[PDB]
Amino acid sequence: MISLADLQRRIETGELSPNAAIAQSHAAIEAREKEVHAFVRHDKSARAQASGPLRGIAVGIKDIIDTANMPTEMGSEIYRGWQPRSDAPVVMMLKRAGATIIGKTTTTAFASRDPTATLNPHNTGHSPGGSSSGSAAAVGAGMIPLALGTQTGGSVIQPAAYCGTAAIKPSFRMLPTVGVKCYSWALDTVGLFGARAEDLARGLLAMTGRSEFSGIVPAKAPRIGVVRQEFAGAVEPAAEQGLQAAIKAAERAGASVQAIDLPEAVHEAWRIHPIIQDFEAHRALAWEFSEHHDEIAPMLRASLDATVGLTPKEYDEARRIGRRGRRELGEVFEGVDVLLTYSAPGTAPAKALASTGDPRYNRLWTLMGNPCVNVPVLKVGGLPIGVQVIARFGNDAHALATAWFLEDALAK
Amino acid sequence: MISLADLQRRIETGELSPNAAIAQSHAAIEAREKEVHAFVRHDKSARAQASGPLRGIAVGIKDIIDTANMPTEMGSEIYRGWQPRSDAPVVMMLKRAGATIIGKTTTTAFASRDPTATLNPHNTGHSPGGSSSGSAAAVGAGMIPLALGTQTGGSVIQPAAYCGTAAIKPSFRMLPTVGVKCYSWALDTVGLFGARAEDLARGLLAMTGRSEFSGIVPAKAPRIGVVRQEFAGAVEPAAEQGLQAAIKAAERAGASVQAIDLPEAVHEAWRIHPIIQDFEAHRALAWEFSEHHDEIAPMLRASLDATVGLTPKEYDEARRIGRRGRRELGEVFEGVDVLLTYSAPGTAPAKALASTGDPRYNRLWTLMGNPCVNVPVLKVGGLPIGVQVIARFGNDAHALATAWFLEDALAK
Repeated sequence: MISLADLQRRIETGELSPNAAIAQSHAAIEAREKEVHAFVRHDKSARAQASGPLRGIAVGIKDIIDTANMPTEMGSEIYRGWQPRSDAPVVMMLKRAGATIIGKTTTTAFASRDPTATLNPHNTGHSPGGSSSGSAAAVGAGMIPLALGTQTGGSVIQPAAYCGTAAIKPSFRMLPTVGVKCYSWALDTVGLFGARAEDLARGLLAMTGRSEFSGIVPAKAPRIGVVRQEFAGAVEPAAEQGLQAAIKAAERAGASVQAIDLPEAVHEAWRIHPIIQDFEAHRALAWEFSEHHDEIAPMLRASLDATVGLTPKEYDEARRIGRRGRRELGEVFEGVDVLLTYSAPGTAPAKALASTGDPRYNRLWTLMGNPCVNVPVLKVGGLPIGVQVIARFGNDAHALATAWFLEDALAK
Repeated sequence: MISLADLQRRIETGELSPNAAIAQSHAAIEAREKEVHAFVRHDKSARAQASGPLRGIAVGIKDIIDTANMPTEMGSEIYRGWQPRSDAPVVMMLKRAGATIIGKTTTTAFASRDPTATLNPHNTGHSPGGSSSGSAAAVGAGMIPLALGTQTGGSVIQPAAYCGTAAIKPSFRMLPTVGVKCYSWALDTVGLFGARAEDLARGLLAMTGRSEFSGIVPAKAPRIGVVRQEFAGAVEPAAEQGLQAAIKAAERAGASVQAIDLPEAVHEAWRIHPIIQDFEAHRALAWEFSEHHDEIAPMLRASLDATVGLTPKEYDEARRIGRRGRRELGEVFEGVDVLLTYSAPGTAPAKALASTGDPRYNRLWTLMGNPCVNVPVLKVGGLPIGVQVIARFGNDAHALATAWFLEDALAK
């Protein structure tokens, strides 16, 4: 994996040139695309920019995010050849900082469950996760130092964990979803994939200019609360293997680790996430569902079909529960600086299973809105396993800091 | 003006066929458009649907709202001939209910301050307000029974008042902003224009299927609190004349009216609205500002150029201020059912002034999120004057009921 912060430093000290950095990404892509299929399209003519903290940094954009110079096909035949007139605001944040939009990474149809052709970098016979399949896979394959994706269920954290890359889903609404194909406006949150927490941090700084992302250093003696999300069901062994490895490494590094059960109000929040997501999806994809029903990928078509009956009333009730959830979640953070849990059910599923993987350990947080970061921990049978670091809402900075700490802790 | 609730009833009993209803609108549009200039595009082939609560109901759509069968030019040369791929979700809500999208109404450039060529229905020498110029002018001229617009500052209520039509800016985020050109994602709220409060209710019921909009009837002896928003300065004579006429009609109708002072936190929220709005404006229009700066309409270009320096810091500070204002604003609604204030600074400005009007008496409420309803009161020199009925967040039904009440009261 290529490190964004690394490139920045080397480029900044004239040790490395922006054109060399971009040339390298093009090289890496060509080196593995016929193997990973992480790009819907690759702009080979992309060149480094002359100025900005991200000059010489190649970035892949999930194909549900608008680009003015490249098609944005939403991973659906319905939008084959579709060309947005403008770049999405998040894309402009990158371009303005000097970044190079090297290509559009694969996305499942409308960011749902229908698998793409992308394969896991660590094992061509396994899925790279979803829906940000291409972004995670591309970063995990060492093709690019940065990639943008989105999360509604767990499409940022989960795929990153499956591909063994660092990733973050900032606090809800921090990054605008303007020009980002909507699934659920109550949940949709843009995310970033990188090699390490530090890369994520620098990436966010360049995009937002928010001082909180400036000069972030590994956290010291973090106060951690471990939650195994019992309400989410039975976790796979490999996943628990990573969480224990992470807890152990953090304890050696000075972290205080105490297990804690999440309030009932939160369990309920996790339960009603589907209701909120699916009710809004029918509104958000009304044009597609009504005019191009049969053209909607199988899995997505099936879940929408199964939920055409959700009512505004039970939807309103779900949102009430959701709010109860946030209110009582904040209290849990009075005694701990962050929470540590699974980033996925286990190792990435074989491709033959025809599944991107169950986001049950990710969805609650997307609804609560807190910033989440995936920290690669270990590998089982060659497939990566990570843990998810979660901080108080609006505290992305500290989430990246502790994630960093965890990375260093794991490195012994 | 054309009443949606009336057509709906006559079509229901069979007295009027959907086809004849749409023929009515085409004719009404045909008879006044050449002088009002309210439509960017009039689809003369638009026909009625055979079913749905809105069958035979023609609706005008502000041109920053995506439509699949008609261009969406954002009131800007930059988007000349721009054709969205899909109908925006709010449009689909109308279509699915049986309504007919008869055309795209004029919108100022990217819904900002640069005037459109539309003229006030009551006096062609005056502005119809903005930025939803076309929707207001069209309904006010009796061309169509319903129209959609948007409000970031006061773009729904103010132009509604200027053109003497009923209108409602629903609770923030009730109606999705997907497919709606964004200005400020923390403010943008879709709104409706109609003959009376009741026509708004029927439209919302049909669009959302929410029970709170079903069976709405005029409120009885409503508890009203009058707020003159002193923080925004004194209003023009005509505006105060209408408010005084509304209070008297209300009292004489059985309502308890009391002058209320707004919590200081609220005054502050009004003060920082421009910071949240203008800061996000820069992220939401980044592509336009960077790639087509000179093509941006004069006024918008100047306001953008003047706010380039706004920082994430003062931005977050403004957001916090807005949240505290919302809290205390809710407190106010513990003794009163609705607030009664001004809809605009006075009568519509002369076109010669090249201004759509100052939204200072509207912006606060858009930031607070409360549902507001304009109620035409009287005219001065032939120019309409209205008042604004505001209920608590989530009490759209009550806002319409009280507005309906106030309408009867004014009709004595």
